[PDB]
Formats: sequence, C-alpha cells, structure tokens
Amino acid sequence: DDWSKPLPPSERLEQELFSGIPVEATGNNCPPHIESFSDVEMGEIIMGNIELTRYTRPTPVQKHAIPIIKEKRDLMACAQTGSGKTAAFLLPILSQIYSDGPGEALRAMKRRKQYPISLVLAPTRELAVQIYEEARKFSYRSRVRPCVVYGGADIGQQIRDLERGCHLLVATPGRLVDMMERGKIGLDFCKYLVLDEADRMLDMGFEPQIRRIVEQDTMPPKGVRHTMMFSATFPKEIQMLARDFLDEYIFLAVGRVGSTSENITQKVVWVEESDKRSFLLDLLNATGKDSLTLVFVETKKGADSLEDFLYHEGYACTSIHGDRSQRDREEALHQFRSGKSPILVATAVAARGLDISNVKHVINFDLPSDIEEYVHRIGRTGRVGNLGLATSFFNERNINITKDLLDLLVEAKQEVPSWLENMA
Ligand SMILES: Nc1ncnc2c1ncn2[C@@H]1O[C@H](COP(=O)(O)OP(=O)(O)NP(=O)(O)O)[C@@H](O)[C@H]1O
Repeated sequence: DDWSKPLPPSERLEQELFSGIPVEATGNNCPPHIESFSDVEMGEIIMGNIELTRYTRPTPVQKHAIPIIKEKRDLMACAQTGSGKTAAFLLPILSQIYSDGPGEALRAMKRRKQYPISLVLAPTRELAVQIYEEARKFSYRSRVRPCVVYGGADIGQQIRDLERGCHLLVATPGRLVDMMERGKIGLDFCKYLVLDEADRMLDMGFEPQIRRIVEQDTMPPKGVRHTMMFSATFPKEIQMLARDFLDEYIFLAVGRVGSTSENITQKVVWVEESDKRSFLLDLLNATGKDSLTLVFVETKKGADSLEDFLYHEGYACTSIHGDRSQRDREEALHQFRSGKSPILVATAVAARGLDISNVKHVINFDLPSDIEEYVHRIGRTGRVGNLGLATSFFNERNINITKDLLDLLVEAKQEVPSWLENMA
C-alpha cells in the first residue's frame, strides 16, 4: 500500500505515547542547516507527530543533523547528552522510510525471520529503551513498527516481539548478534544504520560484535546504506571506526569535543601490592554508602580473593568472574543496580558487553598494561549530568604506562601526582 498516508488515529494510543552556541561542520557539499522543522517537507506523519510530541524548535544538533541526514549523507556527530541527538536521526530517517515506502524487496515478500529497514545500535538497555520509546512517538499513525532488544533480559519474549513485524530495530550489539545466529534477524535490506553513543559501546568492549554486525555479515556496504554515528568523545579508535563505517561524511560538534571523559574525576595514587587491600578499605569507608562502586582486578584468582576479603570485613559485595558459574550471570549484575551489593569486583574481560549501570566510583585496584584499556574501564562511570570518580592504584608494575597516563591526565585536565612526571 502507501506509507505517506496516516492511518486512523487511536486515542487510547496518543494518551500513552504523548504525556503532555557554536556548531562546526567539516566536509564536502554539506547542505545548509535549518530554521525549523518546516523547511524540508518531512511529511504529515512526522510533523503531525512533531506537534503531538511537544517539540517546538529542533535542537542545535537536530538542526545541523536532520538536514544532512535527509540529504542522504553519512555523518559523525559529537554532542553532550540532553542535546536531542535521538530525534536528530529518528525524524529524518523515518521521514524517508515513509516517502520511499517499504521497498521492492520487502514488498516482494509481504513472518518469522525479519529484515529491518533501519538498525540502531545502542550501548545499554536504558538508552535502547529511550530510543525505542521516541521511535514509537514518531511512528504513531504509520505502518512502521519498531522493536527493541537488549541483553540482561528474557530472549524468548523478544524473539516473539520480533516475529510480530519489525521495520526499525533498536538493539544492544550482543543481543543482536544472538538474534542473527538464531536466524531471527537479517540485515540484507537494512538501509539506515545508526551507532548511538559509539564511544561507550567501545568502552564496554562491543567492538568485535559491532564489527560482526556491520562488516562480517549480509549488511549493505557503505555508499549503499546510509550510516550515522553519534559520540560524546572522539577518541582515535572512534575516528578509525568512522573511517571504516562512514562514506564521505560531514563532521558535527556542538560543544567542542573532549578527547575523553569530561565528567570524571581522575585520581592516581602510589600503592604497593601489600597495601592495596588496606587502601581499598579506606576508599570504601569514605563512599556515600548508597553509591555504587566498581572494582577492576587483573586475574580471576584475584577477583575471587578480593571479593572474599571484602565480604568478611562485612561489605555488601558481589563478584563477576568465570571461575564463577555462568548464571550467577546477571544475579551478580542484578544485585548491583539493586543496591543489595553496591560493590562489584570484576575482571575487565568478564565485564565485556555487560550493562553494568549507574556506577559512581570506578576503582582500578590493578591497572591494565595499555592506556586504551584504561580509557575503557573509567568509561564505566555512569551519568553525564553528574560528576563521576575514577581512582587508580599504581606502583612499579605499571611503569610502562606512566607517559600515556600522564598525557591523558594532562589532556583531561586532572590533578597530576607530582611523582608521576618523575617516573617519565
Ligand atoms: N526539539 C526539541 N525540543 C524540545 N525538547 C526536545 C527536542 N528534541 C528532544 N527533546 C527532548 O530532550 C530530551 C533529551 O533528548 P533525547 O531525545 O533523549 O536525545 P539525547 O538526550 O541528546 N540523547 P541521550 O543524551 O543519550 O539521552 C527528551 O525528553 C526529548 O523529548
């Protein structure tokens, strides 16, 4: 049929969905930015819903982003959160899908295995749900049916949610890979790809999964598909990712991009191995007892030992490791956001692809051997809006990383221990 004409409204539905500065651009032929949602005939379903959704003027991001996207041009955008980046890609993407129609491929087959027209990859359940909920707002009265899947939840209901129809898919990388291997999702006709919060997805170690999804499967190559990345920070691993996934794109930054962090306090202390346990105890005693704490250690043997130690000195802690049985799983995780056990001891490898959310204090009991992993770990601080904290224990075992750590601290505008320079 037709995908520009709105469907009959449902009043049951609207009450559900609808509860009441410099900018830099870098690249060829970047189409001029925009006044108001009115320039570019998005189409009725969009502004129909735009007025429903309280949006009055697009956001600074939404405004350099939405036209670039509508003009079939890849982009790499940097913006702090609360900047309205979600609607920035959802609005124009969905607008196109409404105008162009499902597409001859899908049509030619109109259950079970689904082929999404658009794939949005998100780091966490919380953000994935967020994107999903606004997708519903802007797909209301359309024949586009969005879905969301994520880890740390029953896959059975998700699978069945998929089989009801899925044109726009929001997903955490680990769960999407699970769906593909199960034959539930195919990317053969995916025409729009979005990596929201890319830097964080890399911090949690989703890169192998993301490269499985994009590069190693049936997903249309760049130039054919339209690809968009949104990232707070812009590390080198991220510009390499943009190099590999994007095609002659436009670069956007509203506030100027910090290389990393900006909402984490960073504190390095010299602590001999002999003293780490006592030092940790002091750190924890100063913790706002409700605040969640993540403790990284090097080996599993070390993770079980420390956690054992903490539990007997009477702390509510849990461990995630791999001498551990696989479904103690989220049980450890699930106790973490519960506040039942505000201290989680873990190895970096055992925390790969785990949505360890709302962590206020990250403690590197042991430091990794490269600065890139160090960036990954302190990346587990939670919210944007609220300053987070990263304390690292350092000694002679960590000599190799002084200069990298020193440069990072300087570029992050953090206090530099006066002995650290002397070590380099
Ligand atoms: N043009 C707009 N006018 C008013 N409010 C808006 C506009 N665009 C988005 N918002 C609201 O701003 C809030 C935060 O923006 P959102 O759509 O979540 O993107 P975002 O916050 O930049 N991405 P993230 O920070 O990771 O959550 C939401 O409640 C949106 O409904």
